[PDB]
Amino acid sequence: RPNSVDPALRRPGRFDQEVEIGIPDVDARFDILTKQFSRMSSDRHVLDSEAIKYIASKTHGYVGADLTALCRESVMKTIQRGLGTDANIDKFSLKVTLKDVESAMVDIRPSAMREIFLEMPKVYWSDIGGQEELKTKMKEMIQLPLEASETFARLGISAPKGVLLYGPPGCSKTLTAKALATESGINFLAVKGPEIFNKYVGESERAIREIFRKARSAAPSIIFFDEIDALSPDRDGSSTSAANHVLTSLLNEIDGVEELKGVVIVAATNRPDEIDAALLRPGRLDRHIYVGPPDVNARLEILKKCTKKFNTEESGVDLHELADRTEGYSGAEVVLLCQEAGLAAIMEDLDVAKVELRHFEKAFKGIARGITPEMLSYYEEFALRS
Amino acid sequence: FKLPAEFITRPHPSKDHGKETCTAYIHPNVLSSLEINPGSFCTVGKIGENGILVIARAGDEEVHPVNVITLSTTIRSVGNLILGDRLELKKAQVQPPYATKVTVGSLQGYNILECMEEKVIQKLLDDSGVIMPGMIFQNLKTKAGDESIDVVITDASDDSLPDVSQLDLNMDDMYGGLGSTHITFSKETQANRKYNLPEPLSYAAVGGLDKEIESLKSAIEIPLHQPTLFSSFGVSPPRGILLHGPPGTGKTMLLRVVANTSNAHVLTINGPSIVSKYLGETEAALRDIFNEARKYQPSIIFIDEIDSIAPNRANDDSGEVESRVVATLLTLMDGMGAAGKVVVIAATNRPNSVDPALRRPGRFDQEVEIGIPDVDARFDILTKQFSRMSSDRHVLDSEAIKYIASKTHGYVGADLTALCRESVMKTIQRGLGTDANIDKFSLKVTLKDVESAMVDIRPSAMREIFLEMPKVYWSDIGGQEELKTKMKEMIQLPLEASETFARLGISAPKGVLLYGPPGCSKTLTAKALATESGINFLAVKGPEIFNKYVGESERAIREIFRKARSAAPSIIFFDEIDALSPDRDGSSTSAANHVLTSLLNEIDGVEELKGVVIVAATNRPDEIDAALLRPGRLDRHIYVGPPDVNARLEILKKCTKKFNTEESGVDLHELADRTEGYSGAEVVLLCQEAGLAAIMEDLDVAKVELRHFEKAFKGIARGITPEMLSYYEEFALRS
Ligand SMILES: Nc1ncnc2c1ncn2[C@@H]1O[C@H](COP(=O)(O)OP(=O)(O)OP(=O)(O)O)[C@@H](O)[C@H]1O
Ligand SMILES: Nc1ncnc2c1ncn2[C@@H]1O[C@H](COP(=O)(O)OP(=O)(O)O)[C@@H](O)[C@H]1O
Repeated sequence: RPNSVDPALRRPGRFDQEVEIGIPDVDARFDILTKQFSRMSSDRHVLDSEAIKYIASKTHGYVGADLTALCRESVMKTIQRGLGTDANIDKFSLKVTLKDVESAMVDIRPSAMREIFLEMPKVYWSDIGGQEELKTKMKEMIQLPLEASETFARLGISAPKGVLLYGPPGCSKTLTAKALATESGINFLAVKGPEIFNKYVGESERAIREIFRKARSAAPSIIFFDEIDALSPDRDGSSTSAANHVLTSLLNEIDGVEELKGVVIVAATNRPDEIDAALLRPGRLDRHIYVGPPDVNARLEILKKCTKKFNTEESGVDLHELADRTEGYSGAEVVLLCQEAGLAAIMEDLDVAKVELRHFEKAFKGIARGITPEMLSYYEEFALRS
Repeated sequence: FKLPAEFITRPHPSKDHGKETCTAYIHPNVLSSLEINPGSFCTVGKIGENGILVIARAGDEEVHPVNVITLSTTIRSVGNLILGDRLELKKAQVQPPYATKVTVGSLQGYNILECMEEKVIQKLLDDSGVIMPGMIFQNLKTKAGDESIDVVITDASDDSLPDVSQLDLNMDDMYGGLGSTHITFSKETQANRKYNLPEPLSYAAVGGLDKEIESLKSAIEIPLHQPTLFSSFGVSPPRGILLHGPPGTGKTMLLRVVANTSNAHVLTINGPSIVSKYLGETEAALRDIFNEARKYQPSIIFIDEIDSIAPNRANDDSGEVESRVVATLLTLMDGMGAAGKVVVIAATNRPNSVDPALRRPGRFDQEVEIGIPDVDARFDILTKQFSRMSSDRHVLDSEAIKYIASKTHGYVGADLTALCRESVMKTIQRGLGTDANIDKFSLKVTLKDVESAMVDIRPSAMREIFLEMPKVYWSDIGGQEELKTKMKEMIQLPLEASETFARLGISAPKGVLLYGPPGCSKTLTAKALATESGINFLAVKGPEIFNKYVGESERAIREIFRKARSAAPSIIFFDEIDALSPDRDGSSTSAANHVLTSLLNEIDGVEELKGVVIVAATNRPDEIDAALLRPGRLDRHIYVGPPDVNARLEILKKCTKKFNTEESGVDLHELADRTEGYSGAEVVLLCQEAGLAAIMEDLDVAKVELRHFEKAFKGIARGITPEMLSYYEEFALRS
């Protein structure tokens, strides 16, 4: 670390030349992997160019030492699998394949020790149900920065890089971020809010600084937060100085004498009035999305998707009357209702190819929406006030 | 002027016959320095155990270095001389008079050999030396029938004037070609307990950890015994294996066993003894040790208590011996050998306190975790321990061993060995006190002394993350059949219909909530479910995880969740959830909020735990945080209210089993009808009070009568109120 170096050495009269070797990118990692494979030659392995490219793309934050460790652990896993299964077969017969490498990179844990910006899984569009306005704003806020940099430079619009996601819990608040991680293809990173708190004091600040530096050096990406409602409230409720330090560090990173045009920061919150006034200021987190409960069409799509495994035609349900009746619920509520209906169907005679209407009615009667109109009124008041 | 201070042991090369007992390849300048005739005996100080093994000395071919010497694998096995022990050179003692008996043992065999004996005596004492209490040699080749048979000479009865002589060598004078007194072959005796020579403990003694035994076995003969197989790939093998776990699990006995079972050279370090004021002395010593290890291809490095040697960066910058040693060790073990055959064994207590730089896949990609033994492992350990003393020294049925293993829930292998030690202590002291010095062999081991041993041991592992609770069957169940069927279906879903869930996409809610009276029907039901389902059970209490320190509860919860996930699909149950869920109402500290958020985002957040099942039982559900009571997780709700008539009848019959129902005159129905709704705990208390009243009259009683029941019913109140039942019903209907 150059910071720990004595500034007397760090002088233009002494050390005017500085050589910095940053973290390898996708191209450098691919080159290193190709060189390593050429080093051990094609006798001991069979790897294609697309396989190496896929491995390099998957290892977004790994380093050359990490790549060598991955290759070594894949070698041990292949050797032990061959010994266990093939009963001491020829070494060159099994050589190196891709499944052992995938298992090794899954089990090795990513390069960032105790990282908080995790790589959450992806899911395709037809598995996503929600309103079209949120999807339109989604396409808005992804299409503007990627292919409007020149327009912003010529027009002075720049990038606000601030979007606030407030809405009822459990209804597609993080679904938009998940679909964005799937569709965009850019390296996505997500933080669980309460995970930032640890027993040690000061570790959170340095972890945030190092992960922000990694995001800056890892090409323009998108940054998303799961539940900022655990760190934002410091004046409404009692909190330690660590939370205030985290809040002011985040404020300085977002708009404190620094600008991050490449990356876009989006924050998702459950309670709308627990965000601190300093954090909720013009210039940051400007965009606000209602992202309320799913409409009739989204609920119908979710019901059809859940009933897709079952036989909808001979079950007698039109997939629309049930959705109309189940109007006060949400996506998660509909999902759990379908799960309970399936459980009631399977508890009768084990495997079933359908779900009965009486079982669905019983499940609906048993379960409750769990959502109160006063919270919706509070959300509306917050929307009008902001 | 050579001044040899320490010596190193090394196997005799080329095998064959040669000397094979009196090789003694010591360089001639060392022979002249000690001023002792080469054609005489010699001793290898081996840092202690004075007397050693007086063995005739010889000379080398001037190629053997001074540091290493040859004492023959026979003497290595006899004295348990592990390759790597520090040695010293001392002059020979007085010659012994003669031999008296000498008798073979014929280890690991059924004896009665005759056919393949073929006059062993000629080959038995054709070699020089041949100490009569100890010898081990290869089977060689006797007639047909190949196979492997070893001969041991355990028992000894010769008399030596100096008691310093540990193994009392004797002269050899046999008659043969190509007899002592009264032959030599007699019986298949084990190692004699009169002298009690050290034994080469193997994997047979270690039990209950076989699953990791195979893992360590693979870790030890992938790089070492098969170097060409790994070198065929050319990616270099890891040079370090990390062993960690709670103290007392037996890492050192295990590393000792794996060192003894391997004939290759090993390196051991005292640890803090190396630490010294001089900055470069430690570096030079470690570099010399590493160079010596590299010079001979078969070498294994053992580094015990490495945590103190390698402290964490942020924990403390103490000074003196510090990160410079860590850096030089990294640069060394990552710098010399490309393929080689070298492994470093690191033993530590707390992996977190160890340097994270060491805990990297680049050098320490192999991690070994040795958890505390479970019921099966403890039972195996006890069975091995009693098999060590065999049936001659004690008699105990396997049922008693299983009962003791079930009773011992938090004990470790060291704890069990101790427990046996004070069991023997209690037996000895009781025999001395009562029998007045009779032959105590007949008394042997019983159950009363062992029970007193569990009573008086008071193990220090009471505060542990793994807990076990006594098991009950369906007979002890008092409840309604509706909830029984519900929980049976719930437990049968993930274990049986996993493929149905996968194909239909229904999956499992993995959340069960049990709200009921604080009396009973939760803990006992959980006990019986654990007993019958056969799935691993973890008992976690509410106030137990709460302590003065802030953040320790979160770390403990994360650790227990991780090891439960990695310890096969198991059910997780919390005894008290109301002690942590209310945070806004009770103005709880940040630790409780962090714990609640962590459990919320781990039960059904970012990751799905399909294998494990989460079940919760608590009281007063309305006081908990609304975040936990959210749709999608813990959706299942069971009334689990007061027991019905059948449940109370069964409980009363079970409590009255020790009594005579027909003699007491009670019909087992009117009492339950009267006390139909209070609780089950008060029923148990009433039964205990009635029994106390019955035994108050004339000590032991063969019956309980009805007056005692009436007095117990009148004296003991209910303590239950309709308003809590109304509140529970209101909560049930609102959900
Ligand atoms: N699985 C086991 N098999 C046999 N003996 C065992 C086993 N586990 C523990 N022991 C006994 O434990 C005793 C001491 O073990 P040892 O001192 O090596 O523990 P350790 O786990 O390395 O120590 P610590 O964890 O406290 O640092 C030995 O006498 C040994 O017989
Ligand atoms: N089509 C679907 N089928 C099944 N599960 C889904 C589907 N869409 C979203 N989910 C689940 O719903 C969750 C949505 O999270 P969300 O409720 O937005 O977070 P929050 O609780 O912070 O509002 C995701 O974790 C995802 O696993």
